[PDB]
Amino acid sequence: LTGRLMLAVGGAVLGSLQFGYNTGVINAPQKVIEEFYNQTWVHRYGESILPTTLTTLWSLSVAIFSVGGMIGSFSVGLFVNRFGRRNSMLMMNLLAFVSAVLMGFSKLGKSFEMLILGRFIIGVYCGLTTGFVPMYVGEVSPTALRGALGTLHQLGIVVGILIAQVFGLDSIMGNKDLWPLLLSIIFIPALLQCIVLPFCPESPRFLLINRNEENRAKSVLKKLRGTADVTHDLQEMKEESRQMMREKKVTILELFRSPAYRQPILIAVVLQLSQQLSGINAVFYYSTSIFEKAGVQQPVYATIGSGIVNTAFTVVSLFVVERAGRRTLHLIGLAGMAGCAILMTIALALLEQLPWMSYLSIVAIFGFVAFFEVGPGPIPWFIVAELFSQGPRPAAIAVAGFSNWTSNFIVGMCFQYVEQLCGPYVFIIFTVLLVLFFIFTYFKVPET
Ligand SMILES: CCCCCCCCCO[C@@H]1O[C@H](CO)[C@@H](O)[C@H](O)[C@H]1O
Ligand SMILES: CCCCCCCCCO[C@@H]1O[C@H](CO)[C@@H](O)[C@H](O)[C@H]1O
Ligand SMILES: [Cl-]
Repeated sequence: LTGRLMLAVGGAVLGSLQFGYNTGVINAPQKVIEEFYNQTWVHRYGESILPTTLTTLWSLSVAIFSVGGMIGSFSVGLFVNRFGRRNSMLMMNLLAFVSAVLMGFSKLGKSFEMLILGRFIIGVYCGLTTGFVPMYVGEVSPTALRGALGTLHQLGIVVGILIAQVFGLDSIMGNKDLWPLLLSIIFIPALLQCIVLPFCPESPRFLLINRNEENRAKSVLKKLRGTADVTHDLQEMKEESRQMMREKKVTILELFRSPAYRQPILIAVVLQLSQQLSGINAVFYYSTSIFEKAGVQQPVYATIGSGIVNTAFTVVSLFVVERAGRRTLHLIGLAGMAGCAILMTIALALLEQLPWMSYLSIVAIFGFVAFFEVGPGPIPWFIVAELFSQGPRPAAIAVAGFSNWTSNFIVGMCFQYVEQLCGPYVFIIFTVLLVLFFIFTYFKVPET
């Protein structure tokens, strides 16, 4: 709208791009980084790395990111209310630069420890970012536009996944020599945000409420909203303030202890479990590895195809979530992912008998990814926001986010263990989970 509003949102969702890039960058170059792990292991000890050790060490490098994300999401409120939304985003680029350097120089340092540490730290940054950007974009934008502009967060997530995937081709940075730059290149969005943010406005909601500077809030609203009559924005921020002061902010402990909040927080947690325990990130962490075992032509291209499908259905989901009930779209998603995970299993199990089953795995994953963005992707966050009023809602989101990261960790840390143990029957484990989550949602989850 305004122009200065574009700059503020644009500089904010760079971190959304960061969130997606760091999510799906470790997929395509698994084999070349695993080779480095082995090359390091023989350099230190003289023997080749054990295959199960390489599985654990590489799983940890993928998963330690989620351990960091749980901590950062948990620390969002600490930073956002003390330093502001804009200054916290600026400040936290320190985390991105520290992580780019640890991962960028891990090969020079011959240290998978550095890489794992960098993965942990860039995790903390992303858990903080996925709290910062929605708040800032939501508080900086007009009321009529704050809904549409909010979608740029998840748009930047999926676009950044796609960029990391494309950058993972052997033809560019996804190879033996340039994979440290592939992990390290996040400093370019980071440096770019450090330059833009000092020119972005602080949140008017933050200046008016958290710091009690009405006149500075008014001045920022004047720049964000070109017209001089910003009293409607001021009154709404005051009207939202009075409504937010009507309820006492429930703590996490109170949420679990109160029989009035024990059931709604159950629906919210299980719905976050249903998003990650669907195995969505088996795809975005390991699709290149699983496509290779599926005999796919060129796995990295099939991976990129999933990220293209992921972006297309994220864009498609934005126009469908407000045209159907949360309950229906979540079950449709869980059901589609269940069938695609079945097709994935029959293709994996009939590959030795039929070579063209490699193409069926590409179709299974494309639809597995497609059904996710329409249901299990966004909907767990819709119900939790509509299950709770302003009083308990912050604590409920914090608990939801901790359930998300925790089950993300489980998949990314354990998928390869149950892969070398179940073979072509790994995705039935996801079908069994999806089906349980399906009957749970059919019985326990109300429609909002
Ligand atoms: C480079 C590391 C990250 C730096 C982030 C902290 C910036 C500290 C200064 O903040 C600014 O102080 C002014 C004077 O009090 C306020 O007018 C303004 O609202 C506030 O934004
Ligand atoms: C302020 C926005 C609130 C609604 C957000 C809706 C979009 C949620 C998308 O889910 C994300 O999908 C990625 C793959 O696409 C996964 O890798 C990631 O683990 C998962 O969390
Ligand atoms: Cl701010």
